[PDB]
Amino acid sequence: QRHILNQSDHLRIDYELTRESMTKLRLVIFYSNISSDPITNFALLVASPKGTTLSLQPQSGNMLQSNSRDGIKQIASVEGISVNLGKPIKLKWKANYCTKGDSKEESGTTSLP
Repeated sequence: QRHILNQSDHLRIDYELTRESMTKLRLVIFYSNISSDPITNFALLVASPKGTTLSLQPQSGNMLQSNSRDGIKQIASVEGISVNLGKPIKLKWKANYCTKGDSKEESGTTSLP
């Protein structure tokens, strides 16, 4: 059920991926703080994948307490031909946040399963 978008030294990003229609996937993204210091000012940015409309809802909050599992949730959907076909859809994403006297960034492009 939970797939791992990304796992750094501080933050795990994972998600539930259901299929809601023949053209639409629904992602329920979860953010986990796996470190001993709080994370603040968290935000995910995302690009529309190549053959698809991306719909992003606002996240539950922008703060994760130390060792907080799923302290923020954010719903996205992906809709279009690629999902209808079995075409691999790539999410280009970037996160920014603050922890440990530091302003951090994390980025990638992950092929959704």
